[PDB]
Amino acid sequence: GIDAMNPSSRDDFTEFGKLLKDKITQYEKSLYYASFLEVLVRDVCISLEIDDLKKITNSLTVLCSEKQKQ
Amino acid sequence: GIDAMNPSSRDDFTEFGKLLKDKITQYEKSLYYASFLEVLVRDVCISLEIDDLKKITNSLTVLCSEKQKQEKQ
Repeated sequence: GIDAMNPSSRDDFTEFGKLLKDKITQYEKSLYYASFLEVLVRDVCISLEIDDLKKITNSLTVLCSEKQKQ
Repeated sequence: GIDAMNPSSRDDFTEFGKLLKDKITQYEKSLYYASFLEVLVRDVCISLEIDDLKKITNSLTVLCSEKQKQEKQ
């Protein structure tokens, strides 16, 4: 699925993200998962506009708040 | 070979990360890319505990501020 996929439409990206989610999150309990993600997340976000970058950080901060609430 | 990769070792995860980065960043200019990443980043981080989540958030907040600095300059 992932290697061959070539997304351009909105629905393609939704699918691309779902496959990527499914693949990556298999490894969520690996001792290396968090250090892996730290590298990957920054890497895939480096080209983003400051505004787009800020949306992602705010969402993770919301996520972090929900976790502190839980 | 992202789909077939089955990482275990730290180096496995380094290689897995590189493949993932190379594939995903091909689509950087898509008008859907930011939206796609907002969903993917949340999806991959949702199970993390707080301190893991904090390290990712800080790397992005530092990145943001460093992008601001360079534009300003």
